[PDB]
Amino acid sequence: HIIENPQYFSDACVHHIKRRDIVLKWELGEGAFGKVFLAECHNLLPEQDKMLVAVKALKEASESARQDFQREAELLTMLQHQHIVRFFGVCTEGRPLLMVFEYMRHGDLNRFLRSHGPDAKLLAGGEDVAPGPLGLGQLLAVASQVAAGMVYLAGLHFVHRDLATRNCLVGQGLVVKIGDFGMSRDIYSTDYYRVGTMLPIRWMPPESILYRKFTTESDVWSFGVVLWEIFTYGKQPWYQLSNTEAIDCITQGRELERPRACPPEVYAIMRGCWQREPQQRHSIKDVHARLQALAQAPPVYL
Ligand SMILES: Cc1cc(C(=O)NC(C)(C)C)cc(C#Cc2ccc3c4c(oc3c2)C(C)(C)c2cc(NS(C)(=O)=O)ccc2C4=O)n1
Repeated sequence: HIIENPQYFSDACVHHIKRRDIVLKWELGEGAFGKVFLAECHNLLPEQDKMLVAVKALKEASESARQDFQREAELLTMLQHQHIVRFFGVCTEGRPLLMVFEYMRHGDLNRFLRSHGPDAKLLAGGEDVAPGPLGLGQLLAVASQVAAGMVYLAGLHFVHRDLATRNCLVGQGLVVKIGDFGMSRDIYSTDYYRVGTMLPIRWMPPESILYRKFTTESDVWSFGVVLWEIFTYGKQPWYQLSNTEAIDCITQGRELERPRACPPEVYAIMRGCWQREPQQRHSIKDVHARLQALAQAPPVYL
């Protein structure tokens, strides 16, 4: 293989994990192009010679696929922060290619929210969470932490483009962190519009649908929808409507209704996120600060 293009040396110090140090216990989740496993990982952290981790096994077929894998591994090494799920490294030794993340006890935020909702067919609960509905303060803490993660991404001129509760993870003590899923889980497929391309239509603003534009202000719109998700306990936006009908709502300026468990003060934040003009939307810092204020002193609501 010979060099015939500009070569950029500069790179992220991506941590490589030996495959022998990863011990797969069992499958946690599955998608069309990947699996998530629970695993024990040796020699990863000090004085914690053994620890539980979430291991993504990704089916990267082409050379282009493995380039995307390396590109992503590079970005996640750079983007490490407090409300972003912790990425420990990769295993490109053999096949499949693995990405190692921290174990988040309660899984993704959508499934978590659904399991604590009023319409939950079974009660989910543990040592850290009470079965059934969460507190208003707990709901605000969740949103506030997600917002905090978005502040950091916006600071680095970085757009998620698929900000939704399904891509947020929930750990012990109800610590919420932003992650992502490229594996196309069969559980969250109706959340994406398919033609020929996969678009999270119901979470996307007018400018993305109409003009194909995505900025940090588009993530603010998407966060407003996450806020709606949280206060409906993981219900799908426009759940009655089809993908095209939902596109009609967003492009005609028809907004999501105030949830049953949502105070007007919290709905005002959502409405602020859903301004048609991106420049007219509140900054993610301003949204975060307002959520954090409300989390310290939750409003009274019936
Ligand atoms: C490419 C990529 C980018 C990023 C990322 O930061 N992007 C930015 C920086 C935000 C843009 C993040 C990621 C990831 C990840 C990740 C990390 C941990 C987990 C876990 C799970 O899924 C996970 C995914 C599932 C949901 C599968 C799980 C289910 C359980 N189910 S249960 C209660 O036991 O029934 C238990 C635990 C977990 C779990 O820990 N990937």
